[PDB]
Amino acid sequence: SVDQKAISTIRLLAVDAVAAANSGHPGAPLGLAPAAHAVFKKMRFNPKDTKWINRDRFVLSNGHACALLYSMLVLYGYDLTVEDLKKFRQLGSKTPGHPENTDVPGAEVTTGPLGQGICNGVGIALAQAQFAATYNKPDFPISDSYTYVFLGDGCLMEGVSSEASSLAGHLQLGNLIAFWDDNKISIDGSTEVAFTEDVIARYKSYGWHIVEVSDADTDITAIAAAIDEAKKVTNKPTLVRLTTTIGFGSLAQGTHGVHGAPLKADDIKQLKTKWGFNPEESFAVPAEVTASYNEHVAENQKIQQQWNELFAAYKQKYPELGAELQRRLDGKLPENWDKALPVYTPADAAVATRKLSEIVLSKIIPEVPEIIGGSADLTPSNLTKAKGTVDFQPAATGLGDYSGRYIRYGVREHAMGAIMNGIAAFGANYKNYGGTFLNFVSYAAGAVRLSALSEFPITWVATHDSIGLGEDGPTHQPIETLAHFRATPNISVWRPADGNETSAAYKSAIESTHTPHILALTRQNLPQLEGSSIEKASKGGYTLVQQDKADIIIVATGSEVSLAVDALKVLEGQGIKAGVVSLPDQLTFDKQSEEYKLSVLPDGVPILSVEVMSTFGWSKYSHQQFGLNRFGASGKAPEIFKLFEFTPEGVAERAAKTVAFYKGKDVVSPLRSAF
Amino acid sequence: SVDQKAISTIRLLAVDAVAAANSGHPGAPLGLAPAAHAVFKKMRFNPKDTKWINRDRFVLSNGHACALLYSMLVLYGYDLTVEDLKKFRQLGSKTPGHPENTDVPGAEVTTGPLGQGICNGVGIALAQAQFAATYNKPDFPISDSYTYVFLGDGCLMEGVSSEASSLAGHLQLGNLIAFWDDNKISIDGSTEVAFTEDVIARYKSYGWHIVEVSDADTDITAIAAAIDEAKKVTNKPTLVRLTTTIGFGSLAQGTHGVHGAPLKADDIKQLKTKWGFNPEESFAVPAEVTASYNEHVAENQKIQQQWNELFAAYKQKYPELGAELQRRLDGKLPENWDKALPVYTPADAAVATRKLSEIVLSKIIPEVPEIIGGSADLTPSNLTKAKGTVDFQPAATGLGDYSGRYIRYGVREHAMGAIMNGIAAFGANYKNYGGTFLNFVSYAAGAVRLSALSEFPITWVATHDSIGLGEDGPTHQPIETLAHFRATPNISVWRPADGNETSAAYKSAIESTHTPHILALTRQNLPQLEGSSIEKASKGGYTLVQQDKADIIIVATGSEVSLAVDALKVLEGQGIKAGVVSLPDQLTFDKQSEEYKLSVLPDGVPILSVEVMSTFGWSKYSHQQFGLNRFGASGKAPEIFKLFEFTPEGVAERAAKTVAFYKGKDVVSPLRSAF
Ligand SMILES: Cc1ncc(C[n+]2c([C@](O)(CO)[C@@H](O)[C@H](O)COP(=O)(O)O)sc(CCOP(=O)(O)OP(=O)(O)O)c2C)c(N)n1
Ligand SMILES: Cc1ncc(C[n+]2c([C@](O)(CO)[C@@H](O)[C@H](O)COP(=O)(O)O)sc(CCOP(=O)(O)OP(=O)(O)O)c2C)c(N)n1
Ligand SMILES: [Ca+2]
Ligand SMILES: [Ca+2]
Repeated sequence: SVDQKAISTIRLLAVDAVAAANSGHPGAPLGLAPAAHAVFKKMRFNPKDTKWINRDRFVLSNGHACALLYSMLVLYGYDLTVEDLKKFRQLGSKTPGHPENTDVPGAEVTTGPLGQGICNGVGIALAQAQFAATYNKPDFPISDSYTYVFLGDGCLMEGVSSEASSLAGHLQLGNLIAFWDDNKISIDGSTEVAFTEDVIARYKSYGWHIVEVSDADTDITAIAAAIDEAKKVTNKPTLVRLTTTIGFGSLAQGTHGVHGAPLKADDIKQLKTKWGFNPEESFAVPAEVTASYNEHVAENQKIQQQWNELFAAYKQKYPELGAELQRRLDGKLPENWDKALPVYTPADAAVATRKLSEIVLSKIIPEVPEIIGGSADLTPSNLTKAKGTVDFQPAATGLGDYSGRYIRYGVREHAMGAIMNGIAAFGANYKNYGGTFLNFVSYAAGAVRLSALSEFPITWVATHDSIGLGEDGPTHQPIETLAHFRATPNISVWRPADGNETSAAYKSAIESTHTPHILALTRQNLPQLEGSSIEKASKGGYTLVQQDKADIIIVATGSEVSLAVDALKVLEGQGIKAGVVSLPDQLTFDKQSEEYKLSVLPDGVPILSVEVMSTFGWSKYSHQQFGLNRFGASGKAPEIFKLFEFTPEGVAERAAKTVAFYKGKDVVSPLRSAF
Repeated sequence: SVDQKAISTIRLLAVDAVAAANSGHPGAPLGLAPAAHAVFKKMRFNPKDTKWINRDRFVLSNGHACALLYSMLVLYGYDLTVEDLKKFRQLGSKTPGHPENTDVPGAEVTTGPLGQGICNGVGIALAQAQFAATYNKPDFPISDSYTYVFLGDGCLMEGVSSEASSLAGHLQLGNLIAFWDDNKISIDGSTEVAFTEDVIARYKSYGWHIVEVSDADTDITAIAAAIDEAKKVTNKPTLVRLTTTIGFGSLAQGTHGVHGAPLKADDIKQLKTKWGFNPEESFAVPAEVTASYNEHVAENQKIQQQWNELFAAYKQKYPELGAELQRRLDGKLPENWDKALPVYTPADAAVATRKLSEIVLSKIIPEVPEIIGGSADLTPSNLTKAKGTVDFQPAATGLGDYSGRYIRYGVREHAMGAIMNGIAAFGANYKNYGGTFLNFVSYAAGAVRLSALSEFPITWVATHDSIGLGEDGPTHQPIETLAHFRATPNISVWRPADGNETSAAYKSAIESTHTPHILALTRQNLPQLEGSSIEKASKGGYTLVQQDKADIIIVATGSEVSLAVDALKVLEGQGIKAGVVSLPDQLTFDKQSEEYKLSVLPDGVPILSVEVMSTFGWSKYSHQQFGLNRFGASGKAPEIFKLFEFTPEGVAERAAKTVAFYKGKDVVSPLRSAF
């Protein structure tokens, strides 16, 4: 049959790709080829339009199996060829060793770190439900797509997938259909050594529907039927148990050895001969298979053509919603949306930046429908919900609706991070956010790093940023956290000092298309600064207090900018003239012109940094660094600041020592370097 | 009854502590006081000897409820008083806002970050099982203790607890007894908004035993009976469902408001009056309660007295095992154990540091019985198992035994990290380790940071440290990871360059008593260096190649030390004389004398760092930094190094530019500072 030939083609493309690289993972591709064939036949997609908003999405959560994904994409005529497969795992190729959404056409997300993809699928499905609830009308099914996820035993062991699966079950996400590659093998051998739980019983406990396919090595009829069954269960996500043989067909099938290394050449020969292929040929693509796959593409393209006409008719009947939808699909925010951002003056009261953040969200959520977000069980602490909005919940619960805009993530930071990545991956200009304490963003590092690598414009609303939180103590107080994320490529880490800077931080976060944002926000009140503005703070770093005859410049962030300003006054009494720089985002600052950066951090003057966290990174911008490189303490916050000498007098003392240290020395900007 | 009076005393101490601080969490302490009373009555412990090795352990995983724990410890006469309770959450007190093992007598571990404590309890129970299997003999129950854990809904939502609970069920840890505070309230309100899974069904799916206590607000008889029942089930960990009212007794009981803020003064008055206490009095301790608790302490002390005699008789009957046990309880490694560390010369072959690590483990595991460890499903990749050792498994499985020394953690990095903390917390000199790829240590950041704060000598065997891993690509290649952990207080981050440095890294990791270690190890082969030794590498940083007329010093780590040595030769052809410093651990180096450090990084010479990861931190040790501050690539590793110019010629070019940049400038050691 042509179906059998397609499955063999997929298997052998994957095996040949691994062989050519002499690197990679043939086992799961061999075991999952029947399921991949069956699922892609059911999926609606256009290889010539990867961004069609009503496509079904596929996610390979077991990303090491990517030779399988690449084979599917090649066979279906995505912008990926057999020549690209021949360059699997080679420097600069479109077929990297794990899938990357930036590099691989048809890769929705970046996987390889286990557990992430299933959570991303939960986010894609969450977004689809929210999107459909927002736009669909009678006779206008603008959004009705499914989210298909493959995952393995490793993904099921990772706690992040438990978090997302509990939440997905709670959210009754009926358009999510996940497939477990039940092959009883991981790197350390049999799952009997470490993973003997009743997975199916666990998934039932989350409120998932289950379909079991006992012979997923061959029974594509049953896999197709499982999809049909899952589509009938509209109020539960479905887990399809695919009982497979890892490395099916290999001499080494059913062993850990077939997981992660190239097959022996003689093994590949016997694979080919028993499936009717030429053992002397590699990268074979039978034209029958191409033809069959092209038929399905042509049908899908006619479906998209009809969808485009549905969308045109929608814009006629619902002109307001239609224009909104068009704008979002064009990747554009509402015209002048940023006029809603709050602006402050130095005459306004002190406000904590967590509260300033609440106020921003309250103003911009009504203006920008593509903003949705939530908190990991810290809503009244992070202040992440705009009053009068509705929670994202299935209406059956009575607790919200799918048109809602506020997500109750529960105590699930890591899954929140990966779900945010999925919401961004859905597209339609979603600008989504997630609240927790800054110190517990670290629980989600696996996902945060992938936000950066994947270039997704997600936002962490990361409150309680420092020892300023006080009594909860050192288990809650960040030290290393900003250094960690600033050291990660492509993360904007905003630490706004006041009202105007907080609005600039949100302007950046919402306008972002390729850079995730972390907004480090305070528990404690901070004054409105003389000299701040959205305009200046949007440069990432700016001169707050200019002093043309400066003996020293103090560069600071967040809560320490006000401290620097108070230190300037103490220094004046000591006969020392200081300037102050505010550096609310180091990444945005770094991206400014060299001349702009030098105007902020000039040659010929010592520069002292002040920030109540790690000094790592700060030598980019300063000659000396006053930071906190030990754990915190449990007490009233002002007493902790006093203990560590983060006081106007403590800063002034260190500034004076810095001036003295450079007396008689030639000083050049920290921005200068040898290469 | 005196039991009722004790429960009221506990509740009111907790409430009064929160009131005095005007900060903290009264809800869970009110709800869990009956269970705490019942559990502590069943527990064997000595308040005057917190380290008795056969004590039952208690862990408060819902660490925000620590006013409850502190109240128990005070009532039982630990080294914690009512005067300390009056200083709850105050700077410098012994009653911080979350429990810290370093500061609080009777706090086994540091909790507050949700999910950690239950995992720590899994580790304490794992250690107890391994310890008992190692030492117990007929008529000599040296170890027979239980591990009691309280946890809440937040802990159950955190994925780390799912990981550890799956593993604990697999491991049949019958001496683990956990209690879920089933109060249906978290910070965002009812658990109906985010947490509607069938928890009990999930725990059954892991292989746990369940006991339900439907009225845990009052039914201490049933709580005691649940413990007795759990003790009869010797091959399953038990979850006891405690259905409680959060804030029981408060006017605001059963609401999120009672979770996390002080009660109103009038509320506290009515609590006191209805429980028979004086509403005008705070911190009341009825002498009846003290007496009752003292009876139980006296009985426990007689049990420990008898245990000491059992131990003396054990040493007579089993002199070898007895001496080993004594040595371990004294906190001492075997005399001259380090003579087993492998030593290399420059004539020996190149070896990857992952393989050098395997060889070290193979030599030291037979010499040091208190070493146990495992891998998160990367055993044949991390090379963490010594040939001929047995896995830690219940004997019923046929796959290992509790006397085993190698743990199959599965794909569970975060739980592995927290379980390691529990194994360390058990005591008996356990020196335990966990393998994964360095990039996925980040999945466990929540636990790693707590290793540092808790001062536990755990070790991560963190292989595949860089772009040197090659084809798996940027989702696997660390960039930010060393900077993150180096920026965390109290983490030794070893990146050994060769055989001798790898032995020094293990010497440090195994000798540690208060500092967690991460060993960053290579996939790829590295040469044995001329000038390396265990002695010199044990200083953390040392001069590898001394050049008395150096134009530049190159400081490097790990795989980049050999690169620096090759660059020195290129530079010689350009007329530039270089020295080389190897910096295998920045923390150990920092702890050396100022004079020693200056001998390695002197004044008067430019210093260039080379390490294929983030440049953050490196300005502590260098004037210019050559690092990698972008994500990696999927390709053959040497091609990636060439792409990024981490080649002898690329390093030499940057060294020459550094020399030129400082021509005519006065250069002082990067170790100098203004304050
Ligand atoms: C978060 C996390 N932890 C560990 C891994 C490591 N790991 C993964 C990889 O990294 C591939 O993605 C490794 O196969 C590396 O390629 C090996 O590197 P070398 O030893 O050749 O140098 S895959 C994996 C477990 C696979 O178990 P599964 O049951 O999920 O998959 P299958 O049924 O065996 O196909 C495990 C445990 C990961 N990818 N993500
Ligand atoms: C990993 C992690 N994530 C979030 C939290 C935050 N959180 C915790 C805390 O941090 C205390 O430990 C917060 O109560 C902060 O003290 C609040 O700070 P402010 O707003 O007053 O400034 S507790 C918690 C959820 C509690 O749900 P549970 O059901 O576990 O506990 P209970 O039955 O309500 O007692 C949640 C969600 C955490 N501790 N650990
Ligand atoms: Ca598997
Ligand atoms: Ca609760």
